[PDB]
Amino acid sequence: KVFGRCELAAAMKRHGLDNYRGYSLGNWVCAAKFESNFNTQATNRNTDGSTDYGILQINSRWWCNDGRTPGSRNLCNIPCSALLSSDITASVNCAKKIVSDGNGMNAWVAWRNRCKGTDVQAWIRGCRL
Ligand code: NA
Repeated sequence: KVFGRCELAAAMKRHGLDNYRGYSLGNWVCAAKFESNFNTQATNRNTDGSTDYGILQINSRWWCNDGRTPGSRNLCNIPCSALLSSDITASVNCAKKIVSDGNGMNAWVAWRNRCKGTDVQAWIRGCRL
């Protein structure tokens, strides 16, 4: 599913991301935009052989099981395919684990490079929430 901007903001707010670990909703919307272009079925193979999955491009090296990333962990205890659903529950619950891990949202390279330090509120402007 390809979410619209305000559609995803509202969904992310219902799933508990607004201000989660101090990150305002616009941070999460900005990250999703640049990770996946709001597409829950986005996948990207990394050169280390791991794969990123879903609207927040969560990586199989640490976070989910895909059966083809040797020596990896599955810290969110999910198949990676769960991160591709139209239902964002698995992606949100796993993102909550990631952002709690010590480096905050810096774990998302696209957030650090394209969202961090910007007026992320623009991402939720004009939305009903
Ligand atoms: Na894994």
